[PDB]
Amino acid sequence: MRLFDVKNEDGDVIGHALAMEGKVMKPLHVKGTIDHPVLSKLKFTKSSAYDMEFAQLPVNMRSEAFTYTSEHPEGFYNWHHGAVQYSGGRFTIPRGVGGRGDSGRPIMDNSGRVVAIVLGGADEGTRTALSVVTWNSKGKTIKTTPEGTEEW
Repeated sequence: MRLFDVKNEDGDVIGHALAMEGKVMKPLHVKGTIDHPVLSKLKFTKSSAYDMEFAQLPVNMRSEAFTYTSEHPEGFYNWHHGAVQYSGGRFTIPRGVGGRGDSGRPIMDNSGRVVAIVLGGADEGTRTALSVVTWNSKGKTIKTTPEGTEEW
């Protein structure tokens, strides 16, 4: 398992945490408990500048973890709800698809590698532009956020 639910007290899924490159990562804005006995007990380092927090995965979950890539050429990508378009510096999905609870979900290329983590989105034009976290070829973290983004 490399994707885990983040839940509130009533067991409602409010976001997601993911296992990637030796770390468990989740949007900082999602205040809930990761639905896993070990992951919910780890010490997380916060990074409010990129709306995220992480902890080191136990060595045994490392094999199960997602791989990340800075390679995100223009085109179409994959995510839980279908296709995600990457065009003109923007990841977009159809209107009426994403919403609260989808933060923490990865966007993946066809090889299954993660190219971005969803934080929220904003309706722009006839579609919805996504606020996301990525890392460039230099390993630099980048949070890209459309104006009037709603946290998911």
